[PDB]
Amino acid sequence: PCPGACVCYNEPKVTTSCPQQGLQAVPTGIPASSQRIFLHGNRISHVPAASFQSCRNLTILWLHSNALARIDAAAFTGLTLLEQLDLSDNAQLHVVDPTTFHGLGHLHTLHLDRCGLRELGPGLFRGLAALQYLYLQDNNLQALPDNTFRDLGNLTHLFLHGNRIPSVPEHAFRGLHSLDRLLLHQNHVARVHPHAFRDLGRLMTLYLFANNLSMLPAEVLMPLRSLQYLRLNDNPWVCDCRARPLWAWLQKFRGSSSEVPCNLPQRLADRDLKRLAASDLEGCSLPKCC
Amino acid sequence: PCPGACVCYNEPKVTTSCPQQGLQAVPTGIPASSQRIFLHGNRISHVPAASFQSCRNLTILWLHSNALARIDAAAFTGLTLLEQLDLSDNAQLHVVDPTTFHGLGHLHTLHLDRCGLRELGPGLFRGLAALQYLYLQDNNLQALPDNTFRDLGNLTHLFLHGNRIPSVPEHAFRGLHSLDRLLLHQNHVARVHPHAFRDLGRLMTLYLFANNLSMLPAEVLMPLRSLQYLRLNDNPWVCDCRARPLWAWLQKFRGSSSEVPCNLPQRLADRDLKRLAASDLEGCLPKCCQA
Ligand SMILES: *[C@@H]1O[C@H](CO)[C@@H](O)[C@H](O)[C@H]1NC(C)=O
Ligand SMILES: *[C@@H]1O[C@H](CO)[C@@H](O)[C@H](O)[C@H]1NC(C)=O
Ligand SMILES: *[C@@H]1O[C@H](CO)[C@@H](O)[C@H](O)[C@H]1NC(C)=O
Ligand SMILES: *[C@@H]1O[C@H](CO)[C@@H](O)[C@H](O)[C@H]1NC(C)=O
Ligand SMILES: *[C@@H]1O[C@H](CO)[C@@H](O)[C@H](O)[C@H]1NC(C)=O
Ligand SMILES: *[C@@H]1O[C@H](CO)[C@@H](O)[C@H](O)[C@H]1NC(C)=O
Ligand SMILES: [Cl-]
Ligand SMILES: [Cl-]
Ligand SMILES: [Cl-]
Repeated sequence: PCPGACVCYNEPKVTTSCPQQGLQAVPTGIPASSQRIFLHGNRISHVPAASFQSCRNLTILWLHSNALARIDAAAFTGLTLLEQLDLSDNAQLHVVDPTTFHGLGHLHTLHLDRCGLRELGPGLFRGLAALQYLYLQDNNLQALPDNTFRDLGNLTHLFLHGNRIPSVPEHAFRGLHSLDRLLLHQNHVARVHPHAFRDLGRLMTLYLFANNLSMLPAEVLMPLRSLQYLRLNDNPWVCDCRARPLWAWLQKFRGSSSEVPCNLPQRLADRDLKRLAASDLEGCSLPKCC
Repeated sequence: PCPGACVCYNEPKVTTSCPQQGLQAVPTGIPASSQRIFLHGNRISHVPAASFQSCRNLTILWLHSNALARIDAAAFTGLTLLEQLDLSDNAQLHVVDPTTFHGLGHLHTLHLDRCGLRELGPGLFRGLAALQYLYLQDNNLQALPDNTFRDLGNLTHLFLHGNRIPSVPEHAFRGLHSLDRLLLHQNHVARVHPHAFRDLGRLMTLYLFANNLSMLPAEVLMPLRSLQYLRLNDNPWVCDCRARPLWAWLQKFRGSSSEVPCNLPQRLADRDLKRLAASDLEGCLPKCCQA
């Protein structure tokens, strides 16, 4: 029995589709044989505990563009075969309990973008060993703690752009051995730890533009063996003696890199660091070469 | 009498080499029998017209990494057997007279990268039908005029990355029948004419990443029958109905391509267009948006 005004059909998968119905809550009586559930475009404000626990064969769950303000920690109990979870475009969600995604060992894609998330609680992504795509962009994250993605050994795409991340700690990207694309642009990153990119040996794309980086440590880009593309524009780069290690790296980098506009001193304003000669990077708590 | 700043010999070819000498100008008294001249790594600012005109057997001329601000239109007058000319790493050059490379029917490689070239004069690459490599990357090219490489029938490599080229006209690449690699990445390319790749049948590599391409007609990739490597990433792709032709092309293309990440709409942001479904490419000036 199909609930409400939803559409229930069997091919290509058993699907319960209830998009854009003004639903205030998850409808009861969803067929337990459902493999895909589409609840996007509604006004659902909360997801109570075990809202879909009868749908053991559920692989796809869409809840984006709702009015989510609270997701119960046990909301996804019994969904061991879930592969896709779309919770995006829920600007009033703000916080997800760190135990919410536990047990989702088959989860391959997780959409948490534009949800107003303020923090990433410890253990939020624990045990998601099959995760490949993590969308965290356009939130309100003001920190990127260590070991946040420790168990995500299969993650290939991580999107953190459009947040308020102030810095990149040493073990923020630990365990991300399969990461291919890391987009951190449009944040507030004022500093990166010297060994923060240790496990990113397979990273091909790294976006760091539109941040607040004045300098980059020495050999911080050394582990990036597979790096093909690098974006460092729109940053207050200080082009004095401290910029010599980055300048020498950009001359040897056989991949593609963007412009590195200098912000200080006044005479070198809007000058690409890659074009400059080594003689221009002379002079100056302060860096060691000062 | 070899110049004191230079080292002259003739074991492979007659060579007059004076690199990294701080020379203010071209040294006088260069042996006329020279087949290779290396003036790279100095502070030469001007290349007069009477220079090198005696070296009728000159094949290699190294002038990269200098302070070149002006090169006379007849600087390479009697250099008919000149095969390689390296003028790169001269940011203060800016302009090159369109008659500079006339008569160099034996020139195989031409380095003009990192010269601050703001434009490409008409007939600049005229007659250079022996040219195979053309280095124009990392300059300030604000346009790509029609028939710019019309006579470059033997050109295999064309490097045009790091400029500010806003678009690709219909006949910007006419005559490049032998073109093998075409690097147009890191520019301001916003639109490509539907027949811009007409004569690029033997093209294998095409880089268009880091540009301003919101859409790209699938008809422009039809002539590229030899295409093996395509990079379209880092573009403001709009993945709606207008991207359906480009999408169907990526499904049939069995060569290695980069990701085509969607910039708009927001729900498809950072999603690879190749991995999307045709149902995702619906809705919305493009002709499919209005109906
Ligand atoms: C789920 O799939 C299994 C195997 O196909 C089937 O036996 C079961 O009835 C389905 N529905 C459930 C567990 O609700
Ligand atoms: C991670 O990817 C590898 C490579 O395909 C695969 O063998 C493995 O099963 C994946 N891990 C999980 C938990 O799915
Ligand atoms: C970061 O840089 C932006 C410009 O890209 C600037 O508006 C902003 O004030 C900077 N913030 C800090 C903390 O430096
Ligand atoms: C160039 O070479 C030819 C034959 O090797 C020789 O006859 C001629 O004099 C040379 N040109 C000079 C030395 O200017
Ligand atoms: C173009 O190259 C071919 C061989 O690659 C050669 O036979 C031909 O003479 C060249 N054309 C010119 C004008 O030098
Ligand atoms: C990029 O291309 C768009 C056209 O879609 C244009 O509006 C914009 O000004 C361009 N920006 C730059 C920096 O060239
Ligand atoms: Cl708020
Ligand atoms: Cl560049
Ligand atoms: Cl470059």
